[PDB]
Amino acid sequence: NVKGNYVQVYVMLPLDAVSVNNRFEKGDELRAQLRKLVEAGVDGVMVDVWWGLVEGKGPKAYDWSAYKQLFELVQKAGLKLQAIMSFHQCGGNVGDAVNIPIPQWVRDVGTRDPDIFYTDGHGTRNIEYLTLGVDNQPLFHGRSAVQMYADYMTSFRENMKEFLDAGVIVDIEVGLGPAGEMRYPSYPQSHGWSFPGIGEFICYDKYLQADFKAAAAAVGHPEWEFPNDVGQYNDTPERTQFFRDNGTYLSEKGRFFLAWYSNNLIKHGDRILDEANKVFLGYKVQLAIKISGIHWWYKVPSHAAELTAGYYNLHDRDGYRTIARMLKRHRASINFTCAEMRDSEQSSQAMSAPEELVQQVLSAGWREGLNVACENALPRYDPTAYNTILRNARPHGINQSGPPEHKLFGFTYLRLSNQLVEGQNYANFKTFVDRMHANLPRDPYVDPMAPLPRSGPEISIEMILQAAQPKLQPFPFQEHTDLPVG
Ligand SMILES: C[C@H]1O[C@H](O[C@H]2[C@H](O)[C@@H](O)[C@@H](O[C@H]3[C@H](O)[C@@H](O)[C@H](O)O[C@@H]3CO)O[C@@H]2CO)[C@H](O)[C@@H](O)[C@@H]1N[C@H]1C=C(CO)[C@@H](O)[C@H](O)[C@H]1O
Repeated sequence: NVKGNYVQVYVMLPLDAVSVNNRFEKGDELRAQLRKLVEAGVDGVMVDVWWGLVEGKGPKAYDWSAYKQLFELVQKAGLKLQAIMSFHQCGGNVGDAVNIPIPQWVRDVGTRDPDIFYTDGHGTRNIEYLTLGVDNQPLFHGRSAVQMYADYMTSFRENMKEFLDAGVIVDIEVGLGPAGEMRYPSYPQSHGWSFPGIGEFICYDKYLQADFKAAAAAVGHPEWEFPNDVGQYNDTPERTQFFRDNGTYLSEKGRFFLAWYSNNLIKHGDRILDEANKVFLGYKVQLAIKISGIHWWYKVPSHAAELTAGYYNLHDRDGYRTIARMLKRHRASINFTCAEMRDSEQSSQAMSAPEELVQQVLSAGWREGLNVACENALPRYDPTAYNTILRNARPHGINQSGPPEHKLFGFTYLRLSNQLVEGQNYANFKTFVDRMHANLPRDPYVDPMAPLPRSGPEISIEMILQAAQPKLQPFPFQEHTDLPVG
């Protein structure tokens, strides 16, 4: 009896599932594509629910018409649905086809207060998301950013109640930064960064500067400032005194700054998840966050790119198990990425270890008792990619007589297109879904959700940080799946 081995597979819809004009205009094409996904046994789909589309008119002027039409189509296809609360810009990089900013009336606040945006040491404003520094600042016609997020989720719940009650919507992923990820915009690809640069610390908005000054004063160092030996976006670690081997990241001041920077991200997630949990209390849904997969520089001591993204991860400090501990009271899950990547596929100069990073994040989640899901980072259609995902989905392989010791709660494939559902690409994908399901048919009843309970007691940052050390080895992962595509 191998049923406990089944891993659900979701497919991300196109970024244009709803048009840039907040109209549902590609229903027939989507219906035809969904027939191919149903033919393949897919459990469900996932979609960005764009803040800039729905609350684009003005404050509280929510227009759910297009999303309700999409959700009805998905329901009528017999598929489940994962919904992302997408509080960020879609696109805006060179060559991006689908471009959806956050609401214009929100951005208008930035004309008199440009510090609503994450800002780098050059002064450059990132306009994709509101700084965590304004989470609780009532700058937006009397509302704070957290209040806008809570109010959007409340309207979503009210409008989409029928889909919740029908068991269509099964997961709410709460966007927490650029690209919906709980991170800083430290690698701005169309604006001065190229892979595999170390990135930069994006903490120069006036709200975050004042927060650092207060934190530094509370520990008797009012004179401390952000590190000034950190180089720039496209440096490598040895170009800098901060990130080099034996560099100033190790110093008392460096540790204080890196803790402050990464803790603020953790506090940002905790406060927004608390509000999301209040909204969805009693509904049979999973709440999730998305952690970005910063695999470059993972092999060097400073983990420089993780540091600048906000993940304070070192040989002897688990910067993901802290995040996981924060999620525990919410019963929130981690949605990770890079599940398709092998280390051998990465360039040598990137000092990149996606396999080890995946193992670390999955192991951290599992040690805190969380559900963990994953995505692929980059487009892949080939058997090797599917077999790498399969390894990560069941790291110990098939248990012949019950549930395995560890397994992903789900996998979401990025992303549906016409190219996926034809030819050899489609053949490879269908076989992948079979293998993820342990060669069983689709189970519409799998992984039922209890009504969401209220978050447990708020725990302090000090309590969260107990998870950082000692750093533990990951659980053992097989080198290759025992159930390959063939
Ligand atoms: C930002 C991004 O940087 C790196 O990705 C590289 C690829 O390694 C490189 O091969 C090339 O990718 C192209 C790909 O090969 C091709 O098949 C596809 O059709 O087009 C791709 C784009 O040109 O270029 C990219 C970009 O330099 C890393 O290897 C990626 O892991 C990395 N992704 C980031 C970004 C985000 C968004 O916040 C996270 O979701 C993700 O986890 C993170 O790793």
